[PDB]
Amino acid sequence: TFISRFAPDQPRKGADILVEALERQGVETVFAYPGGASMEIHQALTRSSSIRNVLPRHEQGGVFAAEGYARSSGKPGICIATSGPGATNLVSGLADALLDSVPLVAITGQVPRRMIGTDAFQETPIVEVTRSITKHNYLVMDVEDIPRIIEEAFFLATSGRPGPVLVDVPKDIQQQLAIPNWEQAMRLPGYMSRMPKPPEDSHLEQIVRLISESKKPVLYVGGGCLNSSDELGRFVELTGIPVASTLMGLGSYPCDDELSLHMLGMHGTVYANYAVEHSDLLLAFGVRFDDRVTGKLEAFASRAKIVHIDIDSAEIGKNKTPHVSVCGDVKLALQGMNKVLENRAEELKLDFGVWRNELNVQKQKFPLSFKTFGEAIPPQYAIKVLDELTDGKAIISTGVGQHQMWAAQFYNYKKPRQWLSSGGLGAMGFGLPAAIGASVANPDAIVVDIDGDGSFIMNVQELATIRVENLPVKVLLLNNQHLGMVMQWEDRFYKANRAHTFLGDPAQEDEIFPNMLLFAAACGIPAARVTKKADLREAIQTMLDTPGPYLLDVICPHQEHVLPMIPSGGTFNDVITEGDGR
Amino acid sequence: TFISRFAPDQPRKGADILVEALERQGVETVFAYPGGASMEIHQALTRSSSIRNVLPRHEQGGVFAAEGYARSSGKPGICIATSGPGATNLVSGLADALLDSVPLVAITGQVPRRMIGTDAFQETPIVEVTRSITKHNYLVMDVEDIPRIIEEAFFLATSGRPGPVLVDVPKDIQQQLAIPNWEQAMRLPGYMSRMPKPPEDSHLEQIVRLISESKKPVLYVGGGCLNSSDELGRFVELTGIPVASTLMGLGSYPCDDELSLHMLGMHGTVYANYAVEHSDLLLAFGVRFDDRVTGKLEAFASRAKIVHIDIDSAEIGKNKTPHVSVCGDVKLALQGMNKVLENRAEELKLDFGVWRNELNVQKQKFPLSFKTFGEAIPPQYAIKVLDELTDGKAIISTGVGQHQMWAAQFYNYKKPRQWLSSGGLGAMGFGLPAAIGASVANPDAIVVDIDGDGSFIMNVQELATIRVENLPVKVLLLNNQHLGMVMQWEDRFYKANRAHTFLGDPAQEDEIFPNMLLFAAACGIPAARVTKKADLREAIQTMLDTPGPYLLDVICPHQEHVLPMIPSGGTFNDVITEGDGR
Amino acid sequence: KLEAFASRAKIVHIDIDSAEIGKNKTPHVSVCGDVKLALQGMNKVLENRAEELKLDFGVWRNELNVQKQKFPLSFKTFGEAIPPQYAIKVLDELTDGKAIISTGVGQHQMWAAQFYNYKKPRQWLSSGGLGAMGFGLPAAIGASVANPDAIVVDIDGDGSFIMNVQELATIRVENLPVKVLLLNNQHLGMVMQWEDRFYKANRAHTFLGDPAQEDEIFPNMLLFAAACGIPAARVTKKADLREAIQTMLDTPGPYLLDVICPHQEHVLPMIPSGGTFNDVITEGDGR
Ligand SMILES: Cc1cc2nc3c(=O)[nH]c(=O)nc-3n(C[C@H](O)[C@H](O)[C@H](O)COP(=O)(O)OP(=O)(O)OC[C@H]3O[C@@H](n4cnc5c(N)ncnc54)[C@H](O)[C@@H]3O)c2cc1C
Ligand SMILES: Cc1cc2nc3c(=O)[nH]c(=O)nc-3n(C[C@H](O)[C@H](O)[C@H](O)COP(=O)(O)OP(=O)(O)OC[C@H]3O[C@@H](n4cnc5c(N)ncnc54)[C@H](O)[C@@H]3O)c2cc1C
Ligand SMILES: COc1cnc(OC)n2nc(NS(=O)(=O)c3c(OCC(F)F)cccc3C(F)(F)F)nc12
Ligand SMILES: COc1cnc(OC)n2nc(NS(=O)(=O)c3c(OCC(F)F)cccc3C(F)(F)F)nc12
Ligand SMILES: C/C(NCc1cnc(C)nc1N)=C(/S)CCOP(=O)([O-])OP(=O)([O-])O
Ligand SMILES: C/C(NCc1cnc(C)nc1N)=C(/S)CCOP(=O)([O-])OP(=O)([O-])O
Ligand SMILES: C/C(NCc1cnc(C)nc1N)=C(/S)CCOP(=O)([O-])OP(=O)([O-])O
Ligand SMILES: [K+]
Ligand SMILES: [Mg+2]
Ligand SMILES: [Mg+2]
Ligand SMILES: [Mg+2]
Repeated sequence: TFISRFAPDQPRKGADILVEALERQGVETVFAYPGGASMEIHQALTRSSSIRNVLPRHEQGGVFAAEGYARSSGKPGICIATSGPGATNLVSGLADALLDSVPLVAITGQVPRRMIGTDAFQETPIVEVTRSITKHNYLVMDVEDIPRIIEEAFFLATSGRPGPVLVDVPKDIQQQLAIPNWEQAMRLPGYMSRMPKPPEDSHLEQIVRLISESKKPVLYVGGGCLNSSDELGRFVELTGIPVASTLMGLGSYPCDDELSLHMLGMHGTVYANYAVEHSDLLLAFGVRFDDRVTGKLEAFASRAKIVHIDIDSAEIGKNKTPHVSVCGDVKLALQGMNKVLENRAEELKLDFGVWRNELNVQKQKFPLSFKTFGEAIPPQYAIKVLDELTDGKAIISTGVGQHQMWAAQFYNYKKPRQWLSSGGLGAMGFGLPAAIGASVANPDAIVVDIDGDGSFIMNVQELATIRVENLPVKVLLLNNQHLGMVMQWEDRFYKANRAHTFLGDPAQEDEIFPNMLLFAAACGIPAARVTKKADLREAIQTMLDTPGPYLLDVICPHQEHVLPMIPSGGTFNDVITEGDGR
Repeated sequence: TFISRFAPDQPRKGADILVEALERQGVETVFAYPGGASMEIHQALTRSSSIRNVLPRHEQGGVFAAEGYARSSGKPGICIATSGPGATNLVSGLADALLDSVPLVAITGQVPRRMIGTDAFQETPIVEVTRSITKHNYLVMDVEDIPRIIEEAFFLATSGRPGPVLVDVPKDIQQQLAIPNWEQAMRLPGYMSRMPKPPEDSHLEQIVRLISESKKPVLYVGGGCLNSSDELGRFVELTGIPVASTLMGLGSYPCDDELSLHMLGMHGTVYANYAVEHSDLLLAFGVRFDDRVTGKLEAFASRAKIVHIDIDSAEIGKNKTPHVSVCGDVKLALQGMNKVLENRAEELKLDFGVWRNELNVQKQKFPLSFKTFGEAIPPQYAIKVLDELTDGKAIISTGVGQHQMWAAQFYNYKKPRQWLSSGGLGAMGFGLPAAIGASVANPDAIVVDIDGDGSFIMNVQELATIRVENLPVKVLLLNNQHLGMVMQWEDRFYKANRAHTFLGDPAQEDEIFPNMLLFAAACGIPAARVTKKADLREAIQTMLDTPGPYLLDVICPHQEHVLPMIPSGGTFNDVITEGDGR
Repeated sequence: KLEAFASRAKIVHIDIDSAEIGKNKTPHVSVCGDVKLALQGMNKVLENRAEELKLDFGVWRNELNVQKQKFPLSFKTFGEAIPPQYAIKVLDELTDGKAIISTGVGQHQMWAAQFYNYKKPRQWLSSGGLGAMGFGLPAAIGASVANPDAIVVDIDGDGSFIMNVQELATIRVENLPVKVLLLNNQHLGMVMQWEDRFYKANRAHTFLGDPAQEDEIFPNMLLFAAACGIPAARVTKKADLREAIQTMLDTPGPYLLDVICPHQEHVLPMIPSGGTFNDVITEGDGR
């Protein structure tokens, strides 16, 4: 039973109705940056005793923090911005959350209703702008619609395939006095009618039948499995089927487990990609068959019967036509299959030991590898040390680039929602704000942002947010003085012709630039730089043991390349396993 | 006669066609940040010997720098970004350029054509997203359309009412080989048919007639006059009509001149707003009657005959119905009127000396004022000192907030395009990147970013750009540890109830946070902090005299309020002339 | 009701539009491609493994034949009044089921679909998804131009026919041998039927005749045809129906046959909107 700060017969501002609407949704944390059009909302926020605001230093920081909050908790992330320049600063985050299917509710202030469409002060047609990059959005046109729209926004953001919903609120609506009705019905008849029913037995038994008739089965798991760890784990025990994971699915199945093939795809392991290439049964759970994984579609799992379980019917049969499919929650599908597999266990007698041994040979022949040059720090090694010292239990957020791939390759995530990374949109500047949100959502957790120098500086202003909010965010900065991933493609495909990928100062090219230590010092955050591999272990240990925020600048040779690599639109036979920029 | 790096019969990449297309438009500088979808374009850029790239550290920095480049030169600003997160980072800048009518061409890389609309890697429907916040945009669907589209983009961006044009270029188009045709006709029959004809004599004589019959005429000039300084100056000599300017029009008429009423509007001078209030003739040249200027429309110039000259017919009669209007270039209208006024000078005998004296009384009674508390630095004073030491000849860019208004109030701009400020959208983070573009466009000019602490930190990463590019950008940081303008409205209208407007660290609230000096030190930029008014003069002098970039952290009491202030939607009788947060 | 539709079946869906596969119902097996090619592929397999598969659904087929015998398509004959269902059956017989048939929308459309045995595809031309009245006569025009040697008949309703009656002029001028079998019930029949079943027969603007002369056929469609120089006739008695249709077919060039039908007829069977097989209505009319 919810307790309002207002009397049931007492009129109050629309802004106070909106904040209470958030409280009734169970919101405990928002990331709000004030402005003229959203002042009333911020005033109402101070009157709330249950909602905490984390003030960012940039609204892109705000929305990325809401993302990190969401990805690390499974709860909706909430960001708030003013009209115009505030709203437009959210755009990258909205698109990011849509492509990665992250539950997010964004609230934007708007100019008074009568002035909409008149090029007014700080006016942006944000509903128009963000229509194609949100799951849904709203323009609130009456104070009385606030309770319903807020309820629908949270419902849409969190149900089905999760995604961002934006709610645009005119200033005069925030100022209008009214008595809210909290017991109004949502108006989503179309959406509700298309919500998948629980998986039917006929389809699940079809899958179990294929499993018993296969000899080379492979699990292909992704972001859709993040809430299905126990079920998936149970499924693997009952079948003995090896697990290949997408970038978004890392940790759904324990990466340190023997049955784990780790990540597949463009920079996936040789043995994971091998498994899919030679499989006769592909169990695609919570994945969307993106070309970063599949490469050339006709060659992808070309000899396999494909099972696809997705909660979004639009994804099933999009890029590849499955032999068997289930449109529904993979969590429920796993539960259903686990019961069948258990009851018929002594009848099925599942044993893919020969297939598994074939894959273990591939693990031995072509494991993840890196080269150590003198006392220079291998970025791959730095992440391995982090894994060891944190016992693989840390929450890891990243930027985008080489360091992102290495963070995905050389850290064995034991649970889902440890791994926070922009996959679909691949937005630089994501790491630090996402770590902020994750730390607020998980106050007792070890939170580390494994960032690149290009990515880190993009939202470096959020260091101020970290200090002021006293968040124990660790920054493991893999510093190669380059836009590394672009540099790598220049090396492989453009004869190493540099086109604006160097991030240092050419007038002093053998000096580390900028000095990231001083960025941290500016915000009262303790920091250090390590250059020799021998000192790396103690340096990381110091970062972890030092209470509160900490920045470790890890200097790395820039000639490193991410391996293996399947070229764009290529096949498994095109995989590159050696070479760098030396 | 243009000289290509390719033979007329030699096929070459679409990316090389695009870069040459820019060269043929006379482009000398671009602000490009590389990514996968735009790699080919960046490779082609290195093959150009005439185009310089300034690599930003954030694409918002890139587009804001292109804006500063444009606003300070009158040339189109050119920014380039990759697909997805690169493109979405341009959005605030695009909207900003549209609202302030700034000529800008933005080029974005895009996923291969066949993959458009499939939620591909780093894909954003950027043409959809930016349709309502650009003057026009394009999705290039064939390599052969590149020369025409680039020509149309520059034409549309610079002709009529200037604005941003975005061109989206799929990667496969950049890679396609072709032989370009540079002599193809533009396809803009509708736009060209609506281009205003040169002002007719009948309309200009109508205006001169009203001037000779008026006794209290006031000039109301804005951004549309930025290329009409000589003509407007000549016009004022021939008529003796006092000049009131918008935020966007500052410097069109010399602010230090006796006939200058400086800025009108919400934070305009009392005497400027007085003039408009009691005028019987309002000469609105290159303005759009925005409510920041007009307040309550029915009360604005309520007793005046209104003359409106605008190049955009959609602006004429929008918010206020003029008695006389000219749809055309105000530059040409001024030239036409100046000839008439000169030939009939001894016949007209124009003399508004009585009106001017009435306004001078208002200047004496209610001038721009500020209060000095002990040895604390008045932000208003700091700008006045800057004015004196630079002889009012510096290029000034700003952020948004109190410091922006003071930079507009207490600096006497002698020429147009000295003043670079986000007016319509009012985007924080604009100042530093805009100064970057202005410095590149004007290498010999004194360029100063008058920034707020909230605004400055938003794009603080561009300090790296400044050092690497060796730009002599000066930063005058007015530091009040607050989101000042929001704080002011909290004081006036919300009983000083703070709602997330403090930018320092509450755990050490009497320490300056962050330490902006260390942000500068991180990027090898010399810096200093001044706290006492007595030291302020030498500190600013040191900033100016020190070669290269420099940051001056000016500590200001936060209780300062911007005055005068006409409340939102208010009238001249509602003007606030005293009070602060003390 | 989807949940009840084929509720105990494994579903195979072959469609050339991937957006259709898994839209309303999730198939156990699917093929996204040309069904023509899928059939060719399966036919080769079925032929090569014929003696191995030994397919025989004779028991199932017999179960369905019992249903054919118990519940066939049926209609009732009242005195000498013309059953619209019968009129279409006679047309089927006299054209040997080889005619191109276009229709309007309504009761006559359903009867044209129920009581004519189409032997080949593209004989049946009817607006299904949108269900647009006025489609029949112009569609017959296009079909006749495309198929100059074919028997083309527009089985139309009086409401549907008058909507694009102006195309009679097109038919004469272009000299198209378009036959019009007009099933005339003086009503918007299908709407009238739903009024009877679900609104206690409360008429809401479904009568198309003249209330000032309600037992006169209005309008006189014969004169519409005469206006465009098209020979026409009206038949009212079931006994005269056979010769009348024969005359329409044997008369060279365009021809209009106005077939007067009792309006109380209902299209049967009927499964109510969003209903199940257990809800099927097999008897009743507007009498
Ligand atoms: C530089 C870079 C390199 C990359 N290289 C790789 C690589 O080598 N390998 C790789 O894997 N990725 C790589 N990516 C990431 C890639 O672009 C995609 O982000 C990712 O591969 C897609 O993840 P996904 O297939 O699991 O689908 P997701 O984006 O995680 O979407 C989840 C899918 O499951 C469905 N779903 C959601 N919830 C449920 C549920 N409860 N039940 C059933 N279904 C559900 C959703 O509808 C959706 O279809 C890279 C990214 C970058 C930036
Ligand atoms: C915090 C803040 C406070 C502000 N307060 C004020 C204030 O007190 N006073 C104030 O003035 N502004 C203020 N503004 C700015 C305000 O929001 C607008 O940006 C500005 O007032 C509008 O400028 P403008 O009227 O000159 O039109 P512009 O935006 O500069 O547009 C130019 C107009 O002239 C036309 N034009 C362009 N070229 C030509 C040509 N060659 N010939 C003829 N016509 C042409 C265009 O079509 C357009 O209509 C403030 C902004 C902020 C962020
Ligand atoms: C320079 O104008 C503002 C400066 N600082 C502000 O908050 C710290 N505000 N807040 C407002 N609100 S507003 O005046 O009612 C208004 C506005 O005024 C319309 C009024 F007629 F109601 C028009 C467009 C936008 C806004 C906005 F978004 F800023 F709210 N205007 C300013
Ligand atoms: C992880 O993928 C990339 C990493 N780094 C890159 O440049 C440094 N690129 N560049 C690409 N180009 S791409 O592979 O042809 C491609 C792409 O591949 C389609 C291919 F089948 F042609 C699909 C969507 C976007 C892109 C993009 F935008 F990145 F170009 N992909 C990557
Ligand atoms: C430029 C670019 N990608 C294009 C790009 C541009 N801009 C944004 C906002 N996002 C992306 N992904 C990368 S991955 C460079 C990353 O450099 P880094 O942050 O230092 O990481 P690393 O050097 O390890 O590759
Ligand atoms: C929050 C805000 N405005 C809302 C806002 C939010 N976000 C953006 C990107 N732009 C704007 N205009 C202002 S003006 C605060 C400015 O603080 P400041 O940069 O330190 O300048 P000052 O303190 O002088 O007002
Ligand atoms: C009004 C209506 N349907 C709604 C309607 C309205 N308007 C158009 C253009 N199309 C349709 N389908 C029908 S089916 C009445 C048909 O009357 P009819 O042409 O004489 O055929 P019949 O009486 O056999 O049902
Ligand atoms: K930033
Ligand atoms: Mg790097
Ligand atoms: Mg401030
Ligand atoms: Mg009828």
